[PDB]
Amino acid sequence: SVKSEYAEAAAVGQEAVAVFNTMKAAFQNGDKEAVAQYLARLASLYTRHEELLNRILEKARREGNKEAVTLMNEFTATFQTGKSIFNAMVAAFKNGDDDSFESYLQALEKVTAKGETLADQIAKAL
Ligand SMILES: Cc1cc(CO)c2ccccc2n1
Repeated sequence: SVKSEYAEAAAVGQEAVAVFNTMKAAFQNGDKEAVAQYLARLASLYTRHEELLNRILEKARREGNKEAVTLMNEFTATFQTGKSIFNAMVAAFKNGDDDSFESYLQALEKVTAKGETLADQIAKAL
């Protein structure tokens, strides 16, 4: 169902969460070789999450589930904020700009934490 597909999507989100927090530790430790690898891993995860989310939204639309569509339209808009900040973080790492990397990192955390109440509301709406 769309609901199982959302639980599948949620798990990918939590995996990216887990990797993100291991990457932060590595960055703080200066282990750039680890950071580079975790940034690759997070890119692949977010790319997969984004695609699963699109499929869920399209299915909610085909189902006529107006409330779930409203919530998913907002949730995906927030996701794209995250993706933009993530991409800026990756560029800061490429550039050696640790000040920008720290900034982007904390912003990506706050953006993600905010969007959590909506993430749970979608689960209940589908
Ligand atoms: C993989 C992933 C998961 C979540 C939520 O857990 C996100 C939230 C905002 C932006 C990007 C995100 N990327």
